[PDB]
Amino acid sequence: TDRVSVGNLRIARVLYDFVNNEALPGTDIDPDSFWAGVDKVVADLTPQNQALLNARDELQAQIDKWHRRDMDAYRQFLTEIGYLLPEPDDFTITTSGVDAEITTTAGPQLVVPVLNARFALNAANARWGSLYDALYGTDVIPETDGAEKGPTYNKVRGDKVIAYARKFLDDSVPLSSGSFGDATGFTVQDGQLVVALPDKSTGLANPGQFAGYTGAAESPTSVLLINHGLHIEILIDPESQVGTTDRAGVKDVILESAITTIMDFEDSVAAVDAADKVLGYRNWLGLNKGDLAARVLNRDRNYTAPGGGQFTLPGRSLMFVRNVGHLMTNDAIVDTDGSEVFEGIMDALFTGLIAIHGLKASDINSRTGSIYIVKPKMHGPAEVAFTCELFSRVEDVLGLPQNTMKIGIMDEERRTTVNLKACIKAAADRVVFINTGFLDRTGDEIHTSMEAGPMVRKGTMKSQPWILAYEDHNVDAGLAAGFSGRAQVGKGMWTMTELMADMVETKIAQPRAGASTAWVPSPTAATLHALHYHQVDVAAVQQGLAGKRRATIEQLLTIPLAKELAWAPDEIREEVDNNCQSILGYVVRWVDQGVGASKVPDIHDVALMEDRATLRISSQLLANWLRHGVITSADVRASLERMAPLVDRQNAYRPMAPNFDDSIAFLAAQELILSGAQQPNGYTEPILHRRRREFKARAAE
Ligand SMILES: O=C(O)c1ccc2[nH]ccc2c1
Ligand SMILES: [Mg+2]
Repeated sequence: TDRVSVGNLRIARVLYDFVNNEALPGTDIDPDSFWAGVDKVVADLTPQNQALLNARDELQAQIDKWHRRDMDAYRQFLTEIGYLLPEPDDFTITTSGVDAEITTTAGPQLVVPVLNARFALNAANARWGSLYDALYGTDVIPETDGAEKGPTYNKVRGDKVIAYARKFLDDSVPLSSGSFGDATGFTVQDGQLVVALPDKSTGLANPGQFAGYTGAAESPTSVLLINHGLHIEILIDPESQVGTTDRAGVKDVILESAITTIMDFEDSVAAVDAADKVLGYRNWLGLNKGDLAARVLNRDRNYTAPGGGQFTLPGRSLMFVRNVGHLMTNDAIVDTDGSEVFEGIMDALFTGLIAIHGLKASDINSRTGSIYIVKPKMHGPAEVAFTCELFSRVEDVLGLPQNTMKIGIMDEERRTTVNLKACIKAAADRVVFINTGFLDRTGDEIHTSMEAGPMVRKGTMKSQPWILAYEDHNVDAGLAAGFSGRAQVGKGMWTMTELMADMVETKIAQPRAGASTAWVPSPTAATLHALHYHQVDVAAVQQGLAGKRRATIEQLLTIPLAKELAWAPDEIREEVDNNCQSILGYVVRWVDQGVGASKVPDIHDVALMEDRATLRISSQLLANWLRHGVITSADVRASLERMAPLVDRQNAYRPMAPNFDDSIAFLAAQELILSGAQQPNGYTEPILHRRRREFKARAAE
């Protein structure tokens, strides 16, 4: 083959070479030791990896049987089989060497496919983002009559943007008197910010919010403010398009936006072989070496402190990498038997290895010496413990100090949810966040209780008692584990990329709920979501939540079973079409173009940023409805066939219709549903991976 033999492993040459030529140089890690380490770690941890996965299946089968055959009983049952484990005594996480962006700063956290270097670079650079751009460019400023986005600058719209931002300034960094809306100028005197108004001048109600400035104190080019640990920069440039129209010559308001970014190897990317992984790893590498270029990485920002000294602010989002979970294998490395190696294990090794570059001078990431790995899709504390051991073992291979590799725990599986405290405990010295991956979580919810009855509709799930309890329980567990000031308590993604007005109105709920972070899909969204952290004092919210237990185990365990006869035929139809459309729209680009996250229009034409989890939900929901006779297989087929041409229309593209059964992507979509009930925990990867690989193969001959 085109493989490299290393002990029991046969490493894809492309990966082998990548690692030797790109990833290893500069790390002082002995290549042979590295590779011997790979082999050893893989041999050592693979069996437990498999055991854990088997354990998921065993638990699921027992739960399946339980339904096929009442809270106290169900709970008692979950406890007997070891699904529901004892909650450990209170503890405080001890995680150290974590950067301020994670321990302290509350703000947006951007998640981006690492395979898309353009996007990844944009994300890394999204630490700072133009508020005017975010406002003008999205519907946060309604495109009502006269204020629409035109081919060119609409002054009326620009004025609304300006006014929006002035109000934001007033609300975030209040003047002692008057409104920023009436500022005619900014100056710095005696290290104090002085805002010129028509009738007089004023300072900030809290001078401490004056963070700095650029240019001459007496006609600064910008003024830097801080509020809730987040920076705001008023750019002053009368001789600019927008500045010329502005009463104080203000060109823009720049917000510190994506404080952190998750470079995603998991649900937002399609990587099914060594070539894919290598592309991912190489972007991750370029990000860490600071030399990724599509466009380049921002340098730090220079400011003059209020007193006149000089200082610097991070110009880049602090990067996490999201590794894949324990489930999938990838033929990037196979053993002598030809068995694919566990991809999670590999990610730990390679992203960890690669991350070392981000810990050192770039011809840079964590100044405190941590590598931040988000671990998705874990089920329960043993799986968390396993990830920690994996990290521990990788750290050894990489010659890294123990606990350098921090873990961002996704709480997005039910068995993690109801054992969240134990999971956090398992990673007490590595955990830098917990996050409610509510989409996967819903997928898991459905699969876990697949046999219980028909589930409520997809759109209903977001408001179901289990998920609201899950959201609160997550925050409670983090806060009780001392996350406040130590680790992020994070919440899920806003997926409606075009519904920014909506995001600004509603996503504020997450910091209000004590989330020191939440996920946005884009730099723009990060900037807008930043607004929320100016309005909400997350530190205070968290302090106020301390000691609260706002969710009971019973609530967490409240299966979202649909009430008897819940839906009219048209509602069932729409739900089926809804799900088939999103499955097809997502899958076709996954399978055909190896794109793992896309703005897929939905049934109502709303642009959703679909990642794999949305696929997990839809396919599981459909599988669940099919399982319980809500819909028939013909209903599914009809909807797939009906929705397919639309998806074909909504799209370098291979149409699915009319010859559906020649379309691997169409077959994938179908398979995802018809086999949904049999996918472990409803995971879509096995099928997506197979189908994408199949497609790649046909794309060859
Ligand atoms: O992992 C997720 O929760 C998720 C969902 C949608 C997305 N769009 C871009 C990244 C991403 C991640
Ligand atoms: Mg997820």
